[PDB]
Amino acid sequence: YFQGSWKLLPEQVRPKLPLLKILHAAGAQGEMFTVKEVMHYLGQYIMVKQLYDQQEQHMVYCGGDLLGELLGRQSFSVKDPSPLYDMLRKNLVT
Ligand SMILES: [Mg+2]
Ligand SMILES: [Mg+2]
Repeated sequence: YFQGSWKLLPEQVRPKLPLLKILHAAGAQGEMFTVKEVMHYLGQYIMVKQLYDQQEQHMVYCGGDLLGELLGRQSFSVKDPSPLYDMLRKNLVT
């Protein structure tokens, strides 16, 4: 089930503004986060916006959500998370 599998994902930083707005939408406050915190609020955002497939809860259908605009994706799988990590490398600054 979604948060269970989300928690299994592999990977202090100031998110760029498009990502920051997504994190604030998920209940995050301020601008300075650990990667652990960033991943946690991304999961919370995905859960409150119900972007995951009820049937296939590793699939996130993020298209025509600002998260899909940010990722440049219609979708990603938590089983093949490379596109999320591509966006995180572009959108977290030390
Ligand atoms: Mg702060
Ligand atoms: Mg979590």
